[PDB]
Amino acid sequence: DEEKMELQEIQLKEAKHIAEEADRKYEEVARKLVIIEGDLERTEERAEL
Amino acid sequence: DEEKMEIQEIQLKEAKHIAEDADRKYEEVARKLVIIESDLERAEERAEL
Repeated sequence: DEEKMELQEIQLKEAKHIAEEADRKYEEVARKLVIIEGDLERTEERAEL
Repeated sequence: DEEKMEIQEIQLKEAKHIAEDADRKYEEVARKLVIIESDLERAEERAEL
């Protein structure tokens, strides 16, 4: 049981490591998307004017 | 030790599931951004005309 517990803890640490990049990429994509949306809004308003 | 086994097992499985859900939420926004960018380019051309 002790050896199985150690290896399971190592696997859990690896999965917890992977989830961080998996989230922070989505963070960056949202940060890009909001700027793109703002640019679209102001361009449309300029054309209407 | 067996109690610690089942605790860490359910912890690891929940972490894997939430990572998969984060990956799907990543997957949608790419094509969302692509179509928004295409609309931005079209609006810019209209403004230039």
